[PDB]
Amino acid sequence: DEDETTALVCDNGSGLVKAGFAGDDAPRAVFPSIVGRPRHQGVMVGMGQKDSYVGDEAQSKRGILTLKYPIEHGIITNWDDMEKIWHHTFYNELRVAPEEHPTLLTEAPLNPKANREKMTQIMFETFNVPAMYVAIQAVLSLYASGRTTGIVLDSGDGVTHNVPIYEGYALPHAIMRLDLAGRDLTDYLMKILTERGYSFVTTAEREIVRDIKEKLCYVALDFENEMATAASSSSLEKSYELPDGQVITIGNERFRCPETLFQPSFIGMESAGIHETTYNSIMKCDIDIRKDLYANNVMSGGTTMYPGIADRMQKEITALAPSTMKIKIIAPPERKYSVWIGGSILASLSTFQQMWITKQEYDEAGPSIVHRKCF
Amino acid sequence: DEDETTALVCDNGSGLVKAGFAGDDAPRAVFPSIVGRPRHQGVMVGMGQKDSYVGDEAQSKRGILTLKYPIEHGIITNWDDMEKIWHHTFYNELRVAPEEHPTLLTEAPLNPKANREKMTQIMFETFNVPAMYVAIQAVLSLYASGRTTGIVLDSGDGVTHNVPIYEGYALPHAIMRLDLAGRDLTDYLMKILTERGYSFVTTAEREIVRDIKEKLCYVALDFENEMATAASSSSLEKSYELPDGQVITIGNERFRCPETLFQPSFIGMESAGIHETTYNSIMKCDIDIRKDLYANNVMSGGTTMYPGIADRMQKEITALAPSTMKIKIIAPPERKYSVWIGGSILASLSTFQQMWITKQEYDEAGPSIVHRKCF
Amino acid sequence: DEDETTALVCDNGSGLVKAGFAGDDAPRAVFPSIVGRPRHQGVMVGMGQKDSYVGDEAQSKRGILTLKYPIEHGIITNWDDMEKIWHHTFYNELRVAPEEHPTLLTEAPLNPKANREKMTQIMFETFNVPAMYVAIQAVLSLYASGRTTGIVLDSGDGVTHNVPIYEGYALPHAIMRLDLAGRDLTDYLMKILTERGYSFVTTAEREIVRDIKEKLCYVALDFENEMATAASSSSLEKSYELPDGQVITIGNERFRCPETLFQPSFIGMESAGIHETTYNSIMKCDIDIRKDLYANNVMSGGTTMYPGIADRMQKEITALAPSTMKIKIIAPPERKYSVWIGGSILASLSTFQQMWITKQEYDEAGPSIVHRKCF
Ligand SMILES: Nc1ncnc2c1ncn2[C@@H]1O[C@H](COP(=O)(O)OP(=O)(O)O)[C@@H](O)[C@H]1O
Ligand SMILES: Nc1ncnc2c1ncn2[C@@H]1O[C@H](COP(=O)(O)OP(=O)(O)O)[C@@H](O)[C@H]1O
Ligand SMILES: Nc1ncnc2c1ncn2[C@@H]1O[C@H](COP(=O)(O)OP(=O)(O)O)[C@@H](O)[C@H]1O
Repeated sequence: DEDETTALVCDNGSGLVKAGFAGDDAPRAVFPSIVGRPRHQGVMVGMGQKDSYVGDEAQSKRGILTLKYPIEHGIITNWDDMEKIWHHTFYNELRVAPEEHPTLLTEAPLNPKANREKMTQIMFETFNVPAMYVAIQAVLSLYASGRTTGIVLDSGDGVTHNVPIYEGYALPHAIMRLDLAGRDLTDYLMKILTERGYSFVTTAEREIVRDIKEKLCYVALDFENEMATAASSSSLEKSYELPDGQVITIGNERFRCPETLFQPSFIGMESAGIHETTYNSIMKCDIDIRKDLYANNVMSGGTTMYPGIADRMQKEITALAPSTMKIKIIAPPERKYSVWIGGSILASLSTFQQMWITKQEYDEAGPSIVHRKCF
Repeated sequence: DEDETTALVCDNGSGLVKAGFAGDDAPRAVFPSIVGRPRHQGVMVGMGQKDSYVGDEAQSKRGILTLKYPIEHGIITNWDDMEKIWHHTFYNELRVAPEEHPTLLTEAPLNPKANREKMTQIMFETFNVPAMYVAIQAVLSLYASGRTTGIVLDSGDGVTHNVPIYEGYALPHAIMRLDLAGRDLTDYLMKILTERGYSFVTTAEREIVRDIKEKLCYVALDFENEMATAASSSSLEKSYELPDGQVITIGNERFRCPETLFQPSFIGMESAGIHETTYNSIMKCDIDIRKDLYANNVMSGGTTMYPGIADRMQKEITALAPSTMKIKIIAPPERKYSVWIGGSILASLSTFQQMWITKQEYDEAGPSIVHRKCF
Repeated sequence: DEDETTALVCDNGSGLVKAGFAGDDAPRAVFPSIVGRPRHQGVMVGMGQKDSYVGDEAQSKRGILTLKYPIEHGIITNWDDMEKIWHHTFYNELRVAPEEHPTLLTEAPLNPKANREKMTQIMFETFNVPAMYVAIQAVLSLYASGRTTGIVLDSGDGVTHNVPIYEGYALPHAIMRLDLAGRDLTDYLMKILTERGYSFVTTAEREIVRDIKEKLCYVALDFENEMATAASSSSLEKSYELPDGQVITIGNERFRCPETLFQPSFIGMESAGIHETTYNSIMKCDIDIRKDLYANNVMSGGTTMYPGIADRMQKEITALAPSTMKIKIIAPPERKYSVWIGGSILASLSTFQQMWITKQEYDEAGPSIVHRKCF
């Protein structure tokens, strides 16, 4: 609180907002992106509740609330709800006066121009920021990495991409999309557990299943052989206590759930699994740069956090590639916050501080400015 | 009683067993699935009563008895009780020697493998059937229909499903579940009648309320406008004589009870009403097959028997679908026995007689056989 | 069905088989070249479906099926699938007995010798044709035209060529290749529509986009000025109803998609646009024959069907050529079937009937015969 200034790095996630100050090593505020007020709301004797805050309160308030994601699939679809999320971010989580900070916002891949313009309009008109930037989330991640060359497999919450990069450039024609990512894997685990006679269907039960997924699932060494071991499997049958206190047993569901990344037909997806899309992406590049891609396969995103994933990807890529090809899979430790960190590096870039968009630019060429000939 | 043979078609319902001979047009035996013996049992001077027969005796014996459904929510949960129901089916209702007849059994959606194996074990070991098949009840219904394409709304006793079908295949990812169906509507009518100062709480009173529901409830043309007419409603106020002989008056409860299918929040269900689930199911299918689904919405199940339901579904679907979409609701007349009829067609399928499971198959690969690579 | 005979003219296209009788004015059978069976195949209650017929059934059966082209990029790559396509052609579409008809087959430019030999082996051994010929598809088209001199721009489905011709001879060193053609333009329209927030990614969605391309795209008068008019463009914003019934709006995508033929960098292609390749081809010819080429630029192929293409080519060629050069663009009306018609003329050539290849020639010098010293 003086001269200088930082850069409000707000990564608008499909399920979680990550926000903080440029220059910090990780976001200081992480809260669910949802909207929820009592679904039954039966009055009582007073009030003192906040209608649709969701954020952190919701979670801990599981069972009372309803949820909505105004950013459900990564694109913002409800501007009144999004204004509530940004107000919460600035005033309740970070506890800042937004008019004192240049703010860098992230946007999903393929975000419409008109959507970026509405984001810009809200920042300047509603929150009175002195400036702002919009950054592409994949791009920020790439930034955080620091690798000019290599092929990234980025699997997050709602989408997975394979992005080959040569000298810093995402050759746009190589990238392929997959709908599936963590949101789909949590829904599939709810369904397969419901196969055993359990019942996980409510909003609260979804949260419970997301926790089982993140704590007990793993990727097999070989799907077929893991299924065969399931028979005499005395390991798989882990126990998990529900908040009600009942204890369920989870066995082959531990590896059947994430097997979907390699076999999208488990959820009905025709798409090619992540090892096939990696190969298909490398084959859309020049033959010449393929050796550099094969030796620099970088994993990113929350859904690449499973133990065993790098070894499995090494095995599968080795099976598809030429016999003399050197293959290397890199996974950065704390991948998931790779998107926020790239934003932090960019926003905290004094040297490129002219890329921030300003109140004068917005007034001159409206918000589009932050879209036409920059970010 | 000679060569050839029929197929024992036993549809194990949550509230009613439907059983008969393959090839008959409808089941010859329909009896409540319950277990009940005197709750007070005060001896007397002799016996000559059957402990927990339930079946038909129970009903007519209302007030003395207790009830249990070993198939309460569609999945068999008590094998000693289920053995009693099957013994009653074979020896008391159909009056057959089960060792002379291949028998097709039905099972609920999501029935565990181990449950199908126990059903199979009992048929072969306890009843000595020469063969048997297990069939999926929804599937049998689909079979009875005869429509390859279209979206079915099947509302029965304990569950309602929306199932889109293209060339005979239930695209498994499109189907959505609802807990609510007729069991819930009877419980809700007991509760709302208890609001007027009446008291319907016992087992006998539940049966009385199920009769009021089936004889006097109806679905409104528009819920809001029907409530508004309730004021000057001189029609609604129908009379119903209780077995005690008192006469109650039923008015807006006639349409408030089934309104729950369209507004599950009436019983506290967050779920989306049946018109919303229909739309949500069609939107999980390819855009291309949607025109075929919209023109082939087939209603099935006992809870789709209300007069007015097809016209209301036509109105609601028209309001959600594109303006140029051709919408058609089909309701087969005697829907409820749609499940038994599909079983009868399948079981009575000489041409597919190799799908029946045999005593040799059970002995070789145990009962699982009737589960792994068939039904 | 008597003496004489016709010539089975089968044009094996990358996406469509065109087949018929020599002497007919157009092919009587046109069906997609694909292979597809249920991707989900969920059994049901019977069969009566044909595993991977594709042909016409597929299309109308959009959403159920998968596709494969055994001729994906013009060269046949799977002989078991190709045998199915030829069986369908003869027995289901044309309804002929192939052993009664000399059959002329077409092959892509640069088809390997061994591939032509395998085509020949199948015709004689599998279908028992009395004779057969293999013809080069470009060549057949040239044949259909009837112009000895001039430079043809032939843009079809998977490839575009510029072919200068002087007295009937394709000076082989002048011809240049382009990967891009209609297959690429359909993929690019799917991608650019997905930019607006729509989602066209499935096999069924590809077919939908191919229809939007063929019905609503057009080539601009000037790309830069058309983009500038897009702003106040109230024309562009045509509506298109999807099979689901939703209605999308298409605007600048109408001309951005085919702009790729003139600017291959839109899809990442370094190649020179079709006006530059025309000029580059004319400059590889003698200076002396250039006046004849400039006055005889003939358009051929499905991708030259856009309204406005001849006028745009006249404008662009005029801008590159010497000021006193007479420039004329010819487009034959029903260009696309230009390949089949050339085959029909050739095959129906009684006078050159000795060029057909016979069962004795195949037996003597194997199939190669139809390759070494003829077609
Ligand atoms: N340790 C972990 N193991 C597996 N999945 C994880 C782990 N940590 C986070 N995830 C999942 O990663 C997803 C979030 O990843 P993220 O990269 O932030 O996604 P997005 O950027 O698409 O919002 C969620 O589905 C979450 O459950
Ligand atoms: N005419 C009717 N009107 C309304 N509900 C009916 C009618 N006939 C039967 N039902 C109800 O339908 C339900 C039984 O339907 P059914 O399809 O057999 O269910 P399930 O297969 O789930 O056992 C019961 O709740 C019953 O009261
Ligand atoms: N009227 C049209 N306008 C634009 N493209 C068209 C038209 N008719 C056909 N096409 C396209 O032309 C291509 C087929 O042309 P064709 O000459 O048969 O190709 P090929 O011989 O390479 O198989 C397809 O991409 C198709 O969509």
